[PDB]
Amino acid sequence: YPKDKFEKINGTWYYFDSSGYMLADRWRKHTDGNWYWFDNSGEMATGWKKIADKWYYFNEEGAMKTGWVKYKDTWYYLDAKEGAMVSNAFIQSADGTGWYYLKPDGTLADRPEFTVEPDGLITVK
Amino acid sequence: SYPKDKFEKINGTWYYFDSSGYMLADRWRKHTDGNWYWFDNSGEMATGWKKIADKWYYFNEEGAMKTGWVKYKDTWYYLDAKEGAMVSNAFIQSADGTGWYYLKPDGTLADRPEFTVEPDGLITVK
Ligand SMILES: C[C@@H]1COc2c(N3CCN(C)CC3)c(F)cc3c(=O)c(C(=O)O)cn1c23
Repeated sequence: YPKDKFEKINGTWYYFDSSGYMLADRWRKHTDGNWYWFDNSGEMATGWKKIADKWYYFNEEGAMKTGWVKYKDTWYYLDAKEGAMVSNAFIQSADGTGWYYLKPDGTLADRPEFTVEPDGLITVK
Repeated sequence: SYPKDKFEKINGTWYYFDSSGYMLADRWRKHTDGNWYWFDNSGEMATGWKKIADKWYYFNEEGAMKTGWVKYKDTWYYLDAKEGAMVSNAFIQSADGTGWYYLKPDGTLADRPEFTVEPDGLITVK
């Protein structure tokens, strides 16, 4: 029935490339510049979804988010470029004044603690 | 016979002429030795530290660009693993994932990096 467009079936959204085949386990750069993903059943991704070992975050419209994003009073940072969540890493502040540290589980360290070894190796908790 | 396919040492500095005899100038070159080289506007081969297109690089006495950690004048620096460009004002992971190393804006390693943490969690490194 559908073709080359988002299609809502039984309360769920799917996408049918310009040939009548619904995308399953497939990313797609929509005509709106946003990125969408469809799981094995063709369903449009919504919310935090893990795809190929990398975590992503889609809003309620199914559009992938990038950059800082708040999720239940806690921040995360999805690669401004690729969208994949960053973890155990330092992200430079917007005004290049400093850095924010993302714990190994994606969450922002509101209060990161450092300890410097004699050679300068920085360990964070 | 004009020079072709070789590094030519002309009274003083080093140069390189490709197979058609062109003198490489203001451009890189990946030699048959797996090394990258760079030449002046005058085609002189690069030695030591060179700033090329707003990025720093380090070549050995022989012109070969270096990558990774290099100690220069008793202080450590970190050249990109592939790119080779000198990293600065950034944190590099140690080879064993244990922690990190901070490279100052001037490229040098930080012995005693000083930390400051804002209320929201913003980190400042002196
Ligand atoms: C595709 C590549 C790879 O290598 C290059 C380089 N560099 C090669 C050396 N590395 C360390 C930095 C990139 C460059 F600076 C400019 C050009 C460049 O200008 C060019 C071109 O065709 O015009 C082609 N090449 C170029």
